[PDB]
Amino acid sequence: SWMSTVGGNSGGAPCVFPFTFLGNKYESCTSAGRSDGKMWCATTANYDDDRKWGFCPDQG
Repeated sequence: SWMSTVGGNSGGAPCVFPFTFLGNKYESCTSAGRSDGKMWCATTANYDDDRKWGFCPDQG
């Protein structure tokens, strides 16, 4: 990916795909756990454990 994160709380850590959130494997960004609109990505292989996340990069 070579992409740092925004949002979240990683501080600019690359999204690790596929990342599993709340039971599902995410190969792309997600809006899971969010009821706003900003999509994010986990910065760890298994989010359920590490729970380290960050918003999705350029979605262009």
